[PDB]
Amino acid sequence: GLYRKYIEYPVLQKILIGLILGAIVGLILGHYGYAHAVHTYVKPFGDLFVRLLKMLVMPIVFASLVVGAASISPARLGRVGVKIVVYYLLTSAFAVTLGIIMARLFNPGAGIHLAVGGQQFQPHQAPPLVHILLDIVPTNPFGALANGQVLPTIFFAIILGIAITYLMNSENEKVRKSAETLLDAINGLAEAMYKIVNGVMQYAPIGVFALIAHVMAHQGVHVVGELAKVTAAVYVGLTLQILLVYFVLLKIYGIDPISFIKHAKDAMLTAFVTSSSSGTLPVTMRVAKEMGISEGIYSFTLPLGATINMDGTALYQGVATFFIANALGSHLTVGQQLTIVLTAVLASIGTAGVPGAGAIMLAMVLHSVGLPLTDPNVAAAYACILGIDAILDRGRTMVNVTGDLTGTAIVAKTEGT
Ligand SMILES: N[C@@H](CC(=O)O)C(=O)O
Ligand code: NA
Ligand code: NA
Ligand code: NA
Repeated sequence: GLYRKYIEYPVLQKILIGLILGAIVGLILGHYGYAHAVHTYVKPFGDLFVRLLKMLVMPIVFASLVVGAASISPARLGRVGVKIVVYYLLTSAFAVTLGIIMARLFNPGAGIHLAVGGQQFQPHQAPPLVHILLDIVPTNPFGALANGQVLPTIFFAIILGIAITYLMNSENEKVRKSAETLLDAINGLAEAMYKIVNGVMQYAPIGVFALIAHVMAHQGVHVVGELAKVTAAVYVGLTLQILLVYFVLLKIYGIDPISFIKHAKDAMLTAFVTSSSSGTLPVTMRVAKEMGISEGIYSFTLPLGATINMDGTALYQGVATFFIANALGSHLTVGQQLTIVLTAVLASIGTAGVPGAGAIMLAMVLHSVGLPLTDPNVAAAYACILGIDAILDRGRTMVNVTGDLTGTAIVAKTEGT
C-alpha cells in the first residue's frame, strides 16, 4: 500500500519536507488564535519522538565504549596503531575548543527567554570538587545503569573493555574463548541499537512536524533568527577546521593541499549526500588507492578512523551545549566549559556512523555539565536544536570523512622509509 512508498523515499528529504510544512502551519495558526489547540493535539506526537531518543541513550553509551576501548587498547595497539590513535584524540580536542570560540562570538540563543511553567531555570548547587571527582567511580556498576548515571557508566565501560583485551592474549584456551563470547555478545547489542536508531528516524518527519509547529506558534518569528545563527556558527566553524587545521598539517609534512582536495572530491561529495560515515567507507577506501597509499596502511586506519575519528561531531556538540545554556538564561562557568572538552571527545568516540546519531549522544554532554534533561525547561530547549539536526548533519559528515583521509596521509608519509 501507500505505507511502502513512504519508506523507500529518502529519509533526509522527508525530514526537510516536514520542517518546511511545520513552520508554515505554525505561522498560519500563529494568528487567529488556536495556539491552545496545537498544545493539546499536535504536541503529544512530538513528545513521543523525544521519549524514543531518550530510550536509546543508556544502551548505546555502555555498549559503544566497551567495543571502542577494546579496539584502541594498548595491548593490541601496534607501532602504526599508536601513531594514528594519538592523531585522532588530539585533533578532536582542538575541534571542540574551536566550537566554543565560535559560540561565544555569535552568542546563539541569547534573545529567547523561555519559562514553560512560569518559572525560569534555576541552577542547582555545585558539590565540592573532591566529591565530584570521587563520584566517577561507581560503588555498584549495576546501580549506575539502572539509575541512569552517565559519568560512572563511562568509567566502568572503559576499564571493562581494556580488561577483556588482556584476557584475549592469555595462554589458557578456555579463558580466551570466554572473552571472545562476552565481547561478541556486547558487540551484538551495540549493532542492534543502531538498527533501532534507523527505525526511529523514519518517524522523525512526523515528530519534527509536531515540534516545529508548537515552537513557531508560541514564541513567534523571533526563533527563525536565533536558529539561523546556530546553523551559521556550525558551518563557519567547520570551514575553519578544514582551513586552519588540516591545511597547515599538510604543509608541515609536505603534502600538496590543492592536489589532496582534487583526489578526495568523490569521498567528500557522497558523504554530504548520504550523511553517513559507514556508507561512505567503501568509497573512502577506493579514493585512497589512487593517492598511492600502501594497502596495509589504509586497510587499518580507515576502518578504525571512520568510527573513532569524528571531529565534526565534536564541534557540533560544543556549539549545541552553549545554545541550550543561553536559551535557558544560565551562564556556563570556566569549570563547566572545561568539562565540555573532555565529555565531547568521549561522546564522539561512542557516536554511531548512522545519520542523526549525534543528537542521541548530545545527552551525554548535557548531563555532565549540570543540565539534566528531566527539567521541562531543558526539554523545551533540547527540542529546537533537535528539529534542525537534519541541516547540521550534512556538514558534520564531510569533516569526519576528510579527517580520516588526511590522517592516513601523514602516517603513510612518516611510516614510509
Ligand atoms: N552522520 C555522522 C554521525 C552523526 O553526526 O550523528 C557520521 O556518520 O559520521
Ligand atoms: Na579526531
Ligand atoms: Na571519521
Ligand atoms: Na564515533
